[PDB]
Amino acid sequence: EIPKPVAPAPDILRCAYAELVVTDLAKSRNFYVDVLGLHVSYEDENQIYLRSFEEFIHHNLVLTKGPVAALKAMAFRVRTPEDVDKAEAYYQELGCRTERRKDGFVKGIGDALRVEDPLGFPYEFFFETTHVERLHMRYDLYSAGELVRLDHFNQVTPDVPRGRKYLEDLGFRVTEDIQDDEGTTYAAWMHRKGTVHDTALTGGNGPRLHHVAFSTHEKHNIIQICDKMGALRISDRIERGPGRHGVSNAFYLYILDPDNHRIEIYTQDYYTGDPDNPTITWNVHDNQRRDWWGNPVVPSWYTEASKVLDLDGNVQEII
Amino acid sequence: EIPKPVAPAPDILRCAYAELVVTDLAKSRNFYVDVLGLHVSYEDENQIYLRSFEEFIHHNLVLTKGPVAALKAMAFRVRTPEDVDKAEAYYQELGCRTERRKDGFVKGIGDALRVEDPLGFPYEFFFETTHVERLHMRYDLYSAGELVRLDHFNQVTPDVPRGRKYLEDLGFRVTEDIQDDEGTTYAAWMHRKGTVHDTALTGGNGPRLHHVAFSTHEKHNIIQICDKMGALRISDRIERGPGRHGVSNAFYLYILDPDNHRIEIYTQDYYTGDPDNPTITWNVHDNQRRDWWGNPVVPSWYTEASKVLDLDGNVQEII
Amino acid sequence: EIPKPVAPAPDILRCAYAELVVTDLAKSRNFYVDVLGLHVSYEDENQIYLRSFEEFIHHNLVLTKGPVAALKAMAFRVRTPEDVDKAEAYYQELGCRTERRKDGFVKGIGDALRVEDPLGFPYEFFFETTHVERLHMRYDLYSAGELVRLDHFNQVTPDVPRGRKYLEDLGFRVTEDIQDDEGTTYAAWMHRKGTVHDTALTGGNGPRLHHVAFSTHEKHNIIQICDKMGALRISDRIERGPGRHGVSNAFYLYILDPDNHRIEIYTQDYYTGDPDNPTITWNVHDNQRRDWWGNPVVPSWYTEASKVLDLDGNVQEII
Amino acid sequence: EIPKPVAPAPDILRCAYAELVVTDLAKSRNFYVDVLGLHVSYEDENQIYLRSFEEFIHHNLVLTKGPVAALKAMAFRVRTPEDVDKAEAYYQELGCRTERRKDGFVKGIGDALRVEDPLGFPYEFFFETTHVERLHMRYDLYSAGELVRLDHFNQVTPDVPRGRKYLEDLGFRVTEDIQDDEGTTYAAWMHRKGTVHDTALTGGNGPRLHHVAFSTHEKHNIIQICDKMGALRISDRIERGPGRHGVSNAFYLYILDPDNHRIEIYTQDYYTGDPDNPTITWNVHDNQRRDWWGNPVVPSWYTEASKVLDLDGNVQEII
Ligand SMILES: O=C(O)Cc1ccc(O)c(O)c1
Ligand SMILES: O=C(O)Cc1ccc(O)c(O)c1
Ligand SMILES: O=C(O)Cc1ccc(O)c(O)c1
Ligand SMILES: O=C(O)Cc1ccc(O)c(O)c1
Ligand SMILES: [Fe+3]
Ligand SMILES: [Fe+3]
Ligand SMILES: [Fe+3]
Ligand SMILES: [Fe+3]
Repeated sequence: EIPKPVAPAPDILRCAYAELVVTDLAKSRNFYVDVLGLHVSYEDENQIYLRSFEEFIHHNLVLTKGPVAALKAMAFRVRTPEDVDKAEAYYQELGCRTERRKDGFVKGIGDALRVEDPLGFPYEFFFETTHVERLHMRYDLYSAGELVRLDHFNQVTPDVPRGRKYLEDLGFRVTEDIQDDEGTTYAAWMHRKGTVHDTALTGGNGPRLHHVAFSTHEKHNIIQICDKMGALRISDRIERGPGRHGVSNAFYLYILDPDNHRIEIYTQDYYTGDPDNPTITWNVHDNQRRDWWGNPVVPSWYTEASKVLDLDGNVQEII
Repeated sequence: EIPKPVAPAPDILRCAYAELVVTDLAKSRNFYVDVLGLHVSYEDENQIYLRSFEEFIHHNLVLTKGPVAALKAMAFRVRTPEDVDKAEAYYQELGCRTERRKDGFVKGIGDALRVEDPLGFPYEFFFETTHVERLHMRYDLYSAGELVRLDHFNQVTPDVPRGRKYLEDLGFRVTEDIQDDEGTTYAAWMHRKGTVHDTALTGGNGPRLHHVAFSTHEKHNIIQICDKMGALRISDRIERGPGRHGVSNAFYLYILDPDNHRIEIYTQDYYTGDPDNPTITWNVHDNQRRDWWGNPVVPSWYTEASKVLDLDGNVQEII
Repeated sequence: EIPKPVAPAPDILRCAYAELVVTDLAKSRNFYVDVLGLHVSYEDENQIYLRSFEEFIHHNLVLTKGPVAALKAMAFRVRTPEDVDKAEAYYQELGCRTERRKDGFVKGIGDALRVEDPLGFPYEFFFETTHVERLHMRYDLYSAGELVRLDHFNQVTPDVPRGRKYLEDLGFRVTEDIQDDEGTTYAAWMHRKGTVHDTALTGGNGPRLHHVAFSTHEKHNIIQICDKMGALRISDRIERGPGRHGVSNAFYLYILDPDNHRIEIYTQDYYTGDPDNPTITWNVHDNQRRDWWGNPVVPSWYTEASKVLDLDGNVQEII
Repeated sequence: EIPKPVAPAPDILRCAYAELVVTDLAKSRNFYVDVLGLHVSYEDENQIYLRSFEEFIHHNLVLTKGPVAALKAMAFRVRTPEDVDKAEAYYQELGCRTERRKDGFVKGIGDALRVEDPLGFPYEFFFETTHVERLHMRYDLYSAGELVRLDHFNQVTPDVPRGRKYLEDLGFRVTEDIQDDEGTTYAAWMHRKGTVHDTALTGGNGPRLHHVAFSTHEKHNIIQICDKMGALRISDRIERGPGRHGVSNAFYLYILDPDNHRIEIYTQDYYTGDPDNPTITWNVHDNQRRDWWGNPVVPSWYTEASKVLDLDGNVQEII
């Protein structure tokens, strides 16, 4: 069991960006820029910084050339600069390794803290970031499958209850969960920003990053991504969907990048900001909890997930 | 090989309606009316006459109570009254069994000819029909998953090449087909009205009705049908889809009625009205020919199909 | 200038419901339930309590039969039961008349505070409310023009800069505003929940309620409301739109109910939850600020708005 | 009154393309290609040949550089090469100037006949045309406001009844019209291809071209065109709409190109292919006949329209 610190939890606003290590920067760029249409905030020969259509912070996704494909950091923006200090004290009290860089770990981000959390994931907490042009009204750049915001991460861990209690201490609230008859949690969705989730815990060998998710405005935008991928003859990279999720009620699509990092395109969440928001508990045997339409969920979806790195860049041991 | 008659072929306009036999009229009404939203032109304790949102003839679907679930007739409307005379002459020269009725076989239809065509299917040709209120601007009745037109039929036959030649002599033009390296047709789509098809031949044990298809205005209308079915907990009746077809380029969904008759909901076809319309031939090994996004094709979709009746009301023998 | 109280402001979550007085309950029920499709949580011969599709609190709109059509209260839910006491102390320090009912002023709301705020508006603050069945996955009830959430109110007041400061002291953050060359604010949008706004101030004779807005999932849903009204032959009740707003970037529509209360249907907002969300200031002479497509602005839109009631039930005098 | 020829009328398939004369080829290219996204089949310094997404014939629109903007030709494709001959005999019997070119008047078109029809319009009839790659499944190219088909032309002429008769003898069928109490036609919509119209007559000083129309798959694509124009700051070129037409029931938008030629973007028509398709007659006083939502019809819409050229290249005198 992970103890609850005496130190006050940092006030987390929302998931902000993920930093993924990719093996071939040009193939990855072709997938994220030419196929998916994300907007390049900055790039050089080692890294590409991308942002979604409505974002005003520097980026939502950093692709870093690296020898082994993996999740290098999942970042959450905190409410004030002092929350970075709170995060540092908080994770130190939990006995976790932390690394603080006043100048940031990646471009566009200022004072930041990366930690190897209790579940083995590399989390970053930061407030400062360079504001860039919000492209929300740049309809001259709007693509038929435009990704408008980064919505959430989904982590794979062996002990979901244990991770659940840890994130609830951190301030995340469960919006929906999957439980057995005994009341044991099998998976949980938790938020800070007011949508169904900023992150989620799914049971399995971990630590591993299951996917990063972006949303679109409407359902036809998701359908265009599938049509485009079939026209580019890469439909084999469509893993699951499109479909309607039971948990979260979102219309979804799961596709795979060149390094097999899973990306989810999502839309039509509901508001969960009130403090007594009614948690929705689905039974582990309910066939409509994952796919509302009852579609069989691909085997690989449960088995394949991305490796994550510790703070020295080594791959975390999978349990 | 079916021979080409000397008598001129009747001018076929488009598929017009199908008469299906169902076993429990109340269960069927609940499906076609309460779930799918088709509009009742007329009904009594033995039959229900249904039309789509934009239709102006009496109906596109007749549900007839009967002992065994089956297709009792697939009807095509012809251009002029005299065309019913032509179809009669034509099918007699092919030595087919034909039954004529100046007063029709079902309400709403006038002088009609039914026949057991060469492939064993019960085709009806008619011109006269009672006009009813075209509901195309009845937005107060417009449902979120509204079916707006009857689009086509799809027949299962053991010898597609044979079937194809016959339908081509009848005036249908092939828009798309699937062939092997030897130039052998495994499936063909053919039209009269200017969309990709009015009917189609898929290979297998026949004669059997593979499905009847209706269209919607937009893609989200099809997604709504799935969502609605998941909410009524009958998602086990969603057979295949939704998806984008390779052949026809349509967005589609296949669902099963209470008697397992298969209904397809389809949208966004292209214009095939020009005489030199480019035929599109797909290779039997192209994984994108059926489902453009590469989705696995459900087994039942290839093996299950509805039985058809002869003019005496008996189930045609399957070959 | 309204002074900033020493008392802490209440923690406001979001706009929650409005209570409108209507003159003919049957006519209003026809407009809100039959035309618009809102869901009845409760109703008797004197009031109708309605909620949107994804709502879980008791209602988003209360129709109260009364002599003069007017806004009786615009309500905001606060984070904790204690925030109601903070709101009471806060408004008293401001010198406003306040009325506290531990049992609510309408059904489904518990301990609440109503006040005649500094601008003449009847605001209510409450935390307790009866939870009802969240219909977010009831696709069997989903209509083609489904209103899914209550989003914001828009208030008419003579002095925007004066009201803007008071609302900012209350904790609302300005997301977009319209200003002239001298930097004077002509209209402002402000929020608590993370969308562009929970309320907004537009300059004009007041206090008056300009409109209440609900949102839909997608753009076609707003188009359907227009189509259905044309089919019901009440297209004259369509006042402005549909269009794309410049400020807020939302797709919108304004319609008038039987008593001329204006309802806005809106969709496609962006996230404003970060504390340094960049404010977008539009110039008073930019022609795309109101309607991005440059459509002409209907004159009634600027002059007509609803009267508001003081706590005794009399129409507030308009300045 | 125009007499009915003895010679048989040519079998017209559908409107196929328009040749417009533009004063600045670069500006026109910018509008038609960069803003609207039409596809270039061929271009040089004097002309640009464009086609819609689903077209297979060489082009749907030809932009021809010239001193005075005007419509040089509105072309209809015929069913067989012989129909071109019938066309020539037919118009010659009507006493109209004709000009035949076995090699076509523009690239990609074969044996064609241009004439100065009875109303002063430069019509063209042709069968042969170079086929080009049909882009209907090129989703890699699909834009958010993709124009998919050329649908119709709309002509301005002083005597509508006079022209209606001549077009009906030509084989066009009236699907909808506007009449007064005396039964006098003020406007008519007529087709060949099975949609609401291939051409239409609106009373006014003529001959003049009112607009050429392209369609989109869904309503949101039309909305994107407006949004994009807003972003490019050319919203002043949006003339009327978006809206829902009463006549035709189509969702529409009218925009102006660099030389004021009017383009209509439109979607969701209904099938008019049956010979006894009910004609819908709208009363001249029905306020929903043009705009179903009852929106004011811009004055310019009624007064401005493009000049037409005679076979010599001179502007036809306007009556
Ligand atoms: O479909 C499922 O497997 C469950 C589910 C719901 C919402 C999500 O975001 C997700 O990633 C997975
Ligand atoms: O997906 C497939 O299996 C092929 C296909 C294409 C279009 C149709 O209408 C149909 O019924 C089947
Ligand atoms: O179009 C306008 O006039 C400005 C505007 C923007 C957003 C809103 O919600 C609103 O009610 C008015
Ligand atoms: O809205 C109108 O003014 C009449 C109308 C109907 C259908 C059309 O295509 C058109 O161009 C004009
Ligand atoms: Fe997810
Ligand atoms: Fe089909
Ligand atoms: Fe508003
Ligand atoms: Fe038009």
